[PDB]
Amino acid sequence: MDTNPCEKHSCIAVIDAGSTGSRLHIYSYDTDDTNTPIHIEEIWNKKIKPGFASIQPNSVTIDAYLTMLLADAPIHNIPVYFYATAGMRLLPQSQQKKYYDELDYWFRQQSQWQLVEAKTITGNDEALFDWLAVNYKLDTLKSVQNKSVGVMDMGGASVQIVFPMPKNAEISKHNQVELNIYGQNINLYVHSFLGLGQTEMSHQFLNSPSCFANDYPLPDGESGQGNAPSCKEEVTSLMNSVHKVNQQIQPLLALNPVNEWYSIGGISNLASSQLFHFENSELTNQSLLQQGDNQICHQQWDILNGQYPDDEYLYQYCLLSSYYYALMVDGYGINPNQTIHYIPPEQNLDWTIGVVLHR
Amino acid sequence: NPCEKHSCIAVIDAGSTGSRLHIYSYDTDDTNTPIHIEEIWNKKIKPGFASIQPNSVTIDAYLTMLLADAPIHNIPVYFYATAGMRLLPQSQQKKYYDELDYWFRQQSQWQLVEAKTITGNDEALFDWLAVNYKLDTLKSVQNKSVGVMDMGGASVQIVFPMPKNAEISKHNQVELNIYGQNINLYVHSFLGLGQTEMSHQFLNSPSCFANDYPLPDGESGQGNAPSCKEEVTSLMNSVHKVNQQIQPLLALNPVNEWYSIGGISNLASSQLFHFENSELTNQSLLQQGDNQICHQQWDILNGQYPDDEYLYQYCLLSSYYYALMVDGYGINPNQTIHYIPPEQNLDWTIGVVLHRA
Ligand SMILES: O=c1ccn([C@@H]2O[C@H](COP(=O)(O)OP(=O)(O)NP(=O)(O)O)[C@@H](O)[C@H]2O)c(=O)[nH]1
Ligand SMILES: O=c1ccn([C@@H]2O[C@H](COP(=O)(O)OP(=O)(O)NP(=O)(O)O)[C@@H](O)[C@H]2O)c(=O)[nH]1
Ligand SMILES: [Cl-]
Ligand SMILES: [Cl-]
Ligand SMILES: [Mg+2]
Ligand SMILES: [Mg+2]
Repeated sequence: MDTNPCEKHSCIAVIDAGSTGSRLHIYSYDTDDTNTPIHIEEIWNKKIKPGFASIQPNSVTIDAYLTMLLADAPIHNIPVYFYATAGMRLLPQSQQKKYYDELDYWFRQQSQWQLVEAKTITGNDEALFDWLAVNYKLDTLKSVQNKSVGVMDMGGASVQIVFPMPKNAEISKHNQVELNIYGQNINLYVHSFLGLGQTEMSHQFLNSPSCFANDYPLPDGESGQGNAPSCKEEVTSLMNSVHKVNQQIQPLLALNPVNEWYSIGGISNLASSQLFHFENSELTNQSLLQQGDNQICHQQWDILNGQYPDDEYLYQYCLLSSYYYALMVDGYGINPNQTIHYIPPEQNLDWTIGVVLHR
Repeated sequence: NPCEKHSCIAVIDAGSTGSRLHIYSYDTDDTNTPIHIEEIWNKKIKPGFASIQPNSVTIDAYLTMLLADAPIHNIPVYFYATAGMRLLPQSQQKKYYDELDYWFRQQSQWQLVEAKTITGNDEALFDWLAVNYKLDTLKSVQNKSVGVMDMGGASVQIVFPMPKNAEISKHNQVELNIYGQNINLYVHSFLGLGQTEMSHQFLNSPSCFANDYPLPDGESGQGNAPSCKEEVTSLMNSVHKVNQQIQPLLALNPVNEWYSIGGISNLASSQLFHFENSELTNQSLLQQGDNQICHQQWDILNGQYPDDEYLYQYCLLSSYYYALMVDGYGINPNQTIHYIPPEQNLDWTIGVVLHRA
């Protein structure tokens, strides 16, 4: 990297306005013979909490939020894409509109940032960007591939799944995307499940004693009595009896097998805790469930809490181990012993590189 | 100045969608039990306390807006939060109460007695006491069973008379003595089954929205209240097992009269629905949601009724109340459910006046 890379390269800002927080990335890039970006490098990032959708939208709060996100960036005179995800999708269009009317007006009132788009993207667009971002990092877009790469984004309010699949005229057009990038034609299945993100999902199980460490104080006054297999079956009832995840995904995956699975999102936070024993930044669902069951569900809450003072979301780790297995194995039909790669969390990798490539 | 001649306290319902301050004046009978409760002031503010960022500046702005313009002060305050705070871990709730405690210590107008998150079962007891105080049924021994439901944003409560039972958790039973009668109640709260929390599992269900309503995933609504109700029932019973927990108990301890408070009173009194005498049946609620919202064209309907911010959810909400009351609790679809007119702003706060534990 150069000092002041944006005097030497094209630059763009992309903001992931996620359910739990917003992340500003600034990317420098060059472009190949077709004006497609290459050599993408992240030259700045800043993450703030809470989520954009969680603020009261008037001109004071919106100014304070965008100031906190944007003011100390090292360059401002570049195009901005502000793309919100599932936290904004939980709100009706009439309510979302107040947010964007205020945001638009704030960008019109300054003379540096060049707002190109500010809008809520569908879960299907979010899954397209998930797949592009990951495969860009793996260097698999340049040439046609011997192996199928699938991507899962395990977020706070929705989850996405995306994998190669030839065009199928019996599947909704909303769940399929064709793109041509770097001279290759790629066809993907995309799907997002609103409400199955970890924050939303957890609000249906807070009083389940099987989903918390022993003696954890549940909100209703009862005590935790953890057991990950029991917790996992309760979550599977939300996955399949309510959302029909298995009926939608499994017939497609069985016919379009994925050779390598990569996950991003808040799963990498869990998988990186020292309560767990994983090598090579990968896990399997069977090991996750077994280790969550032994190291968390069946331990005494007070002991655990004193022992891991740096795990802020520690109290949910029995529930999350259970949920990820319910989602991936009972929902998507992934084999419990199949390797799932996770990107280390210090990398802060989200779907934003996909916007650089796709616009 | 009523607080010079009567006992006054302030009770704050810190609900998931907002906070309500009530100031009650009362006298006491010869057991020191309150009588002649009168509400002398209320103020409702939004959003919910649990939705704000807990720091000193934001907490001061919020408590100032709730309390400052009250016509009477120098009285005891009970601040009790409900399901919005229960959705957060203790570790995170503690930040709110540390800041709130500091705010009250840094002023002189209000005497803070308690500020805490109450369980859903405490909230269900208060629900029952408030409604029965209003109906005047607490004074003497009733020959009728009165059941109360509070249909909130993040949780829902159900509570009805039930003799003390060694097989049911002690957390789900309450015994109290009031006005020299002994009363035993079953109480249950379902966290996550409030209207806001439940709705986040169904926003991409076409059956739950008017025709052509733009679902967040890009598909179109295609409303059908019976199909929506069936989807909501899988959350009620396959996930939460509401039917398994409640129906055997109501079968053995039938309720003669049902009252409902909470957000359902807003839906029943809206311009889209037609009910007389402040009561409804589940059969009529589902049918009106189906015909007046579900089976309508969204653009047309939305343009007809611009003043109802909640209109778009009415197909889902009518279907959900049916799924919860009929398929969950086992209530007959033709059974009358009384609701309190929403302009009365009745919540469970009168319960705290009557019962401080
Ligand atoms: O690799 C990562 C992924 C997530 N995180 C952090 O974990 C938290 C959860 O992010 P997330 O992927 O779990 O949820 P999200 O907010 O993007 N929610 P959604 O995608 O809108 O549903 C955030 O604080 C995020 O910055 C990392 O630190 N590193
Ligand atoms: O009778 C009523 C009941 C509720 N409301 C209002 O509807 C909104 C929803 O209140 P609610 O009872 O549905 O939910 P709540 O915020 O108490 N949520 P919870 O009880 O914490 O789960 C609030 O603005 C409330 O003041 C009335 O105006 N009148
Ligand atoms: Cl509770
Ligand atoms: Cl979506
Ligand atoms: Mg995300
Ligand atoms: Mg309430």
